[PDB]
Amino acid sequence: GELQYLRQVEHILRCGFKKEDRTGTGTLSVFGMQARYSLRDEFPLLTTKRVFWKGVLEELLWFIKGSTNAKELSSKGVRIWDANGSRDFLDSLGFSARQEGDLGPVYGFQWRHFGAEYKDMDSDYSGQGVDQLQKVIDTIKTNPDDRRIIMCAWNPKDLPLMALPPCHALCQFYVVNGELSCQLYQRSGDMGLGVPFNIASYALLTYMIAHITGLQPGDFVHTLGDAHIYLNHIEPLKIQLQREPRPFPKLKILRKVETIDDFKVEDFQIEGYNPHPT
Amino acid sequence: HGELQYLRQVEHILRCGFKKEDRTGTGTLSVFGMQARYSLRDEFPLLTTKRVFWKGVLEELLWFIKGSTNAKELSSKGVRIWDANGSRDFLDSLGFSARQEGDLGPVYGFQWRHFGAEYKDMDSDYSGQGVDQLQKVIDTIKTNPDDRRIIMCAWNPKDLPLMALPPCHALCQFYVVNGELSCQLYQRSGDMGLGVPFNIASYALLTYMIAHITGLQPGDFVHTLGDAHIYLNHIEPLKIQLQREPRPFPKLKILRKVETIDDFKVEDFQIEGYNPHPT
Ligand SMILES: O=c1ccn([C@H]2C[C@H](O)[C@@H](COP(=O)(O)O)O2)c(=O)[nH]1
Ligand SMILES: O=c1ccn([C@H]2C[C@H](O)[C@@H](COP(=O)(O)O)O2)c(=O)[nH]1
Ligand SMILES: Cc1cc(NS(=O)(=O)c2ccc(N)cc2)no1
Ligand SMILES: Cc1cc(NS(=O)(=O)c2ccc(N)cc2)no1
Repeated sequence: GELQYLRQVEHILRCGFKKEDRTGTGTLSVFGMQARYSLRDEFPLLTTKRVFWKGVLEELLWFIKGSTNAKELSSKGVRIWDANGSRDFLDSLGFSARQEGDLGPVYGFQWRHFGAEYKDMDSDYSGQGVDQLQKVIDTIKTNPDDRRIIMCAWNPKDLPLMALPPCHALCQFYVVNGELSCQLYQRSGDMGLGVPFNIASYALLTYMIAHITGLQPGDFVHTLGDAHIYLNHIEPLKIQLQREPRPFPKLKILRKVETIDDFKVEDFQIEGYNPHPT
Repeated sequence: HGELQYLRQVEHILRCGFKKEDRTGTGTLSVFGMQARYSLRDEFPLLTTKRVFWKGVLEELLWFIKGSTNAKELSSKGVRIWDANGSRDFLDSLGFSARQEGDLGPVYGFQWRHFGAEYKDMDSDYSGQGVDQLQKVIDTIKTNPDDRRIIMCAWNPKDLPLMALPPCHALCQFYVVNGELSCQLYQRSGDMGLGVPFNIASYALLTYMIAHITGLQPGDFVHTLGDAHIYLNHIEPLKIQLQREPRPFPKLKILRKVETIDDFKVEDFQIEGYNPHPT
């Protein structure tokens, strides 16, 4: 399973093109890649380098409750978003009137309130917009054959208000033989840092919705747009390709949860996770 | 040959797909998640193991580009693909009895050109309303080709109930390197035996058109599928089609220097050397 992520890193090193980027540092880049990670009795937390699993779980819980407030997640000891909610960064984009921590209408707003008129991170959006997360869950229960089970965070109208455009433009869910699968469209992926994390996020989400829907986790299909490696991270990765992968951990949910909103941190345990050091 | 990828995908579905049902109850063999890369360098991926309705491809795309959501405006060009979904009965079944025949709702033409504006009807004037995604994409390719956010999104959860059909082509993304423009389509649902060859041609063409406008060379079309399926009653014709050897892809020529995307006309295009197997 992890071989696919390794083979993808190798491919970019062996066939990617040099491509400048917004940061001016430069990458090796391939456009268009796809990998399928089984979720059947294992969880694809990568072993050839440690993934910040606390961040994955708490960020997803943050997403689910609809929050666009970087402080709400920082208080969990996960600071991924803090720099994009900083005062100077928000002023850098003309959001002087904004409060620090207000990320705009990012994933939380889009997943729970798509199409609603955003104001600030403290506003009350109850009943406003499309609750895509719950629509997906209802459709899985009532019509698992549906080929439109999509959750879309890419919102062209809200893009100017987001602190940064979402990398995870949309995901699609699928059911056959009582198995729940998920395909992520990730428009831009840093193989050295973001991507192993993002694989965890959406595999976790698939586990959660399969639990709520009475289904088994199936496959997680990861589809990349610009899949890249920053030039200054080539040497760490070449070392990492050398390290042989140890079997994927497993994920256990310690109690029968009924709604996606009822999940909490202590309902999840990663057992068997032996990553290589870095 | 790039058509071999399509053929291997068809074969993979017949050998490993799962017999899953669908909304029409007809029954399919289905695989969730596939990807193919069709080179666009000095050839056009118009499939040869079965003829593709190229006229339909060109006219539909031109219809999409000028923002239309009236099925009759495409029908009047000889392309009847959308007519059934704008019929009187079909519109009345969805709850659109106050809509004129042919009013498909905020489908692709509206989303590409006016994303976020309030849909009234097909004859409304939407000038300046919503996000012009198609032109934003063209602009970004020119001013900042390294950008990793060049996306055109037709999936609009707010507008979905207003549409005659939910779009199969949720979004596409463009990419520039080495003076070459590539395109990835996320297609949520794909009939391998009818729509898919057509869909591959649609977005390859769109890539040719936007490359022309931005002074770039077509690179790759990357085709990504969610539910890739074959209908049970089409298994036998496809398995005969799989033993046919593909002929070289035709070439597409653009017969004139065009400045803006709105300025393309049907006569600007010529498919040369298209020799598909008969049926
Ligand atoms: O969940 C995420 C978020 C960001 N990135 C990486 C990819 C890019 O290197 C950078 C985002 O920059 P842009 O694609 O917007 O230019 O961060 C990820 O890999 N995963
Ligand atoms: O451009 C298109 C439009 C439709 N279809 C096929 C896919 C499905 O077989 C059917 C659409 O029905 P749903 O995916 O919404 O269920 O038509 C395509 O392949 N390409
Ligand atoms: C915003 C924003 C940045 C971001 N980065 S990321 O690439 O997801 C990431 C993941 C883990 C760690 N430790 C750092 C960064 N995700 O959202
Ligand atoms: C409506 C509607 C159907 C549809 N399917 S399709 O795949 O575009 C298609 C292409 C050619 C033919 N002959 C029939 C259908 N796209 O929009």
